[PDB]
Amino acid sequence: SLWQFGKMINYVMGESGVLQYLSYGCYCGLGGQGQPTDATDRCCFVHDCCYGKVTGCNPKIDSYTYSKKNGDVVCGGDNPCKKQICECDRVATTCFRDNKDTYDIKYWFYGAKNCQEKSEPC
Ligand SMILES: [Ca+2]
Repeated sequence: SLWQFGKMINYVMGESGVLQYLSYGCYCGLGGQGQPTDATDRCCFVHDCCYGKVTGCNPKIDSYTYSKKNGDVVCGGDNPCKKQICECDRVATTCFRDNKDTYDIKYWFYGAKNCQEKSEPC
């Protein structure tokens, strides 16, 4: 669920993580539009696309199973669909981490109005 994505983000990125990430660029904040602004935004665009590939469960709402130990997250659980959601979230979180070097405050709470160009397709 996005509650867990948030927890995952805060675990991996620090407690400022949710606010840092979940209104970033054209895609962080979820169900975005337009063109990904940068690498971090592309993590979120990819994450949107990943959620779009989930069939059989609801990636926004459904609660999955994961373990957080020493800064890494590992998806598990007995429901493959929920594991798939967790994986979208884990990947995006690691993508944020990997691309922290180009995180640009310009895109923090960037605003939908700045993303009104044709959306990149999954
Ligand atoms: Ca998005």
